[PDB]
Amino acid sequence: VVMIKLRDELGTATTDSAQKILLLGSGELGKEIAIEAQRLGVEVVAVDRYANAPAMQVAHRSYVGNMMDKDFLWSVVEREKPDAIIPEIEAINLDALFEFEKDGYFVVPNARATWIAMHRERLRETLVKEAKVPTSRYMYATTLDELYEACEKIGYPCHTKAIMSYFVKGPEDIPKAWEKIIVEEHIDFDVEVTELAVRHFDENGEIVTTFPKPVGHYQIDGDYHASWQPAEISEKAEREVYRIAKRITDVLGGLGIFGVEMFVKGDKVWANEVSPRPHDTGMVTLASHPPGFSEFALHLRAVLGLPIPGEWVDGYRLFPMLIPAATHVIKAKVSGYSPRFRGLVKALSVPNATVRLFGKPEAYVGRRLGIALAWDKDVEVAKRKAEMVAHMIELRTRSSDWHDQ
Amino acid sequence: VVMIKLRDELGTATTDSAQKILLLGSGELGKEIAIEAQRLGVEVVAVDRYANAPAMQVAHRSYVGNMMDKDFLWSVVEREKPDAIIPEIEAINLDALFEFEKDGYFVVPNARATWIAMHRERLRETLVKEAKVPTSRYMYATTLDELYEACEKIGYPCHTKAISYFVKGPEDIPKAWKIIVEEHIDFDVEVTELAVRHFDENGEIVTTFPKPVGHYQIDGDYHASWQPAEISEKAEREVYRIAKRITDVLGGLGIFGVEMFVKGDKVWANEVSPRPHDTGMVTLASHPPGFSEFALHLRAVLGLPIPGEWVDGYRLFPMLIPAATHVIKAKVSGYSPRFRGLVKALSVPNATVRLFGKPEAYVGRRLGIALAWDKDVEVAKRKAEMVAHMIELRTRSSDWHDQ
Repeated sequence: VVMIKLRDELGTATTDSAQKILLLGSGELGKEIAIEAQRLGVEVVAVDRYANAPAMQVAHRSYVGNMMDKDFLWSVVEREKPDAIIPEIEAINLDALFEFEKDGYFVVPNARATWIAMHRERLRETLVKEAKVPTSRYMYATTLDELYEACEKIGYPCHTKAIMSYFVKGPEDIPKAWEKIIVEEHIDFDVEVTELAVRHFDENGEIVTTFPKPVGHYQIDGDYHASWQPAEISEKAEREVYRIAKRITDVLGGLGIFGVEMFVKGDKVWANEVSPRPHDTGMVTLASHPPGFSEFALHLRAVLGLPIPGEWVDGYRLFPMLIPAATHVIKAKVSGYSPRFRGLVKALSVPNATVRLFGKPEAYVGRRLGIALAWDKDVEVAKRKAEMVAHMIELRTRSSDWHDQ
Repeated sequence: VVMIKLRDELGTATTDSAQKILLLGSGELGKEIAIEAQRLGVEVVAVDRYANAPAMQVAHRSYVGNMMDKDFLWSVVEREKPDAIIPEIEAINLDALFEFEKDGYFVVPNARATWIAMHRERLRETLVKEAKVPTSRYMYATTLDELYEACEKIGYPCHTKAISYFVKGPEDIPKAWKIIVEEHIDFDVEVTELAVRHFDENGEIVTTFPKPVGHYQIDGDYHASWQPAEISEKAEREVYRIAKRITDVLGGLGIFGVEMFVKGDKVWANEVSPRPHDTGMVTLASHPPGFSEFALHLRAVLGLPIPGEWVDGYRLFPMLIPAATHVIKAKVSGYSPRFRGLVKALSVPNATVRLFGKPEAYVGRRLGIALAWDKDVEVAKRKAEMVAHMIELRTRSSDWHDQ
């Protein structure tokens, strides 16, 4: 049960009255969290596997070590005694989180949630049995034999992925797609959406769930590429998105923002998966939500025990959107140290847009190095503008040549 | 003249390709400059007279020393070799700034501007003789005789101080006695115009104008500000006109806080600060993300472009939503400040607060702000004030005090 209570007070970072958050993972998402915390005078300690990670250039202090190493994490936690331990990624020692929580440290949203979302089978079963929400047809496969049976039964085209992926359209892709796989039925959906439901305290000290507008997005090879708010869906589906998300978060519990992933086709909605922490597609809220209220600020506030203003409408407590916006990733196509970006004269002259460069010290093929942010009364204009700003930018490394996209 | 040029590229903080700014003064204003710089992967070095000042907490590195000491500043500059030296306050060694500039370092907007704005009468002369913009009528006096002749021509009532007293009639002349005699202006509202000089897509310097910012000063200290100010379209255009003239003379790159008085359609230039101004914190909510006065200054001084919208010969900067701010002032002294009343304060819709992180308080110290937005500026003003006053302050060695 939530380790903390409604908070009415805050002290000052670097002094003895300070509240402190511990970020386990210091990528671009942890960075925005550290920024909101700094804007609130909250002490920030960032942790990750390499030095000068984005969040730690902004943090008061940082620690560098293997985050799958329980001893490392414990040394840090015992040294810092933070008000909140905030996982930014999945690759963190799960036992350590349970131990911190069991010892009285607030693990966001709770240890169990990170554990559940780690195992795809556990998650899907939790979604079906406990949350009782609709999902695409599916079945598991332990061996190539069970795989043939699964793909043949689900019917073609067919989605395949490991529990921790391939797209089979015919019996000939079955072998090429092959352990434990999840075979899913293909749904010709209108759009993929992330519902950024946040569990936080109301003035009575009870936990409520408020919902931001659904976030639309598309992924290039299982990697978020662009997102926008609000997703162009019908009101009926929108209410169904909030309903499914509520069931999911009600089961997960704790405090924090969730990235509930769903598929929308007309008025129909299927639940796919969920991450118990801020999600990359949610970066659009850096522009679509008003200041101090992006998914990062919402997450921070929620886990410190602070309130979040809402707006009740037909049984659901909603979080009002300020202006439609969209983002587009700036991915590296090269490796090397000291990245640099060009094409800013044209990229930064585009109205109602801007970019954010994460500060990652090094690049590898595919590493997200920043995003283009755009806003407009017409979400479709914003989307196109974000893509255009991102595409006007070229990246280079110390030991490589300029490349685009 | 401006020493850098249009910028098309940026490296990465903490690596050898990094661009780097040096903040001379690390209070709340430098803090937001530091935040936008971090969001652009720009390396930040924060400097001030005390440790863990707001901007240092956010910066990559910091230096602490007496900023009136030229040797100290030179040591930092020589060590860091920043792309931009951004003065946050006025109390900085001026010779030092001139020396940096002469040695090839880019002092924002330029050293001369900081020197002029610091010298009250030299600024007043610039405004009149060079900027050629309207200001309050004034004149000087060396002898009681001339004081009488001055007050007489200036009209009553009038203000008088030396290089003060308020004479309402020719009976206080002696009581009032180099002196300056400044007329009085019963203005409707005080406004700050945040003109920004930066490069355009063609590599040429333009000046773009955000909507005028309204505010009211309480004993020299600003208390509340808002955007847009409630003035006529004719006064608004005059504001842009006056600002353009003032900034054309100051030159350089960066944002300016041009202070003016508005009465109906009449506008008077009063003062100018060649750097982000505290009344401008309202842009943290009224302007779009990455475009508050702090990001505008940053982009400008790095030589990066800034989107604008031409309207009647003026390159304007569009506002996102009306907003307002209200200060959170300390009424006590001491270390390790803390704030309560957050359950109610942060439950108010369309508002939030920024707490600066200052490790210590003194009576009158600005410790944070309440921010509020709304389609109706009056509602925003009202809300910020309300949120600010719901907050109470305490120090390690003091009792709780309200606003």
